[PDB]
Amino acid sequence: AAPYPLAHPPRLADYLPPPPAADSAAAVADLGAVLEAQRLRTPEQVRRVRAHDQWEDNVFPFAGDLLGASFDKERLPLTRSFFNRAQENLVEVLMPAKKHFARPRPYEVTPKVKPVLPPPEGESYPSGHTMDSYFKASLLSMLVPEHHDAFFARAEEHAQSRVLAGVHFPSDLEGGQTAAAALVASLLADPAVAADFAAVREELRGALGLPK
Repeated sequence: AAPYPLAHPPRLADYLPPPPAADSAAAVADLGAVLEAQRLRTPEQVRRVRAHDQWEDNVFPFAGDLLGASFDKERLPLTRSFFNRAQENLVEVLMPAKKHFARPRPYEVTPKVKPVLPPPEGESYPSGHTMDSYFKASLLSMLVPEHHDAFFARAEEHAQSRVLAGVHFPSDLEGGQTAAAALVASLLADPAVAADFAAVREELRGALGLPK
């Protein structure tokens, strides 16, 4: 699916701080938090996080148990399109940011860190999974304000899952959170995108039989 033809997407580096410096107190807490999560994680927590999250219609698994059985991929063509197209806009701004900040992953600072997701090479900051999670919660909360907290608590479950997994530092989650906002604001300022989103609102609220 194709990104929305954004004219001026955000350069995330202008929106985020640098990650902690290797020698900083922040860097020690970051690794602490990742090691503490490794100690505490259970085999069932580890199994659940390794469950394959397919990327195509990922908003459906993200909020299906929150919204009803009415939230059907196959019954919501506009919603399903909008989320796949904006996902690719997410990926277009995220790649440059990762590459730019070039942060070493937890398990590249010490080999004490045994990641349980297949570990990528460097480019730890920001977390694109955290960015995508808060991105969906932000859009879904605009469309269905009635479940705002349920969406944002789900975004936090997904975000932490990456620390528990050992592929991200808490500060990586913090950068993904900030990035999601910049993207949502950039994207929804485009009037053709604002119009597709106004249509998604009618499809989705309609399907869940909600008013206004």
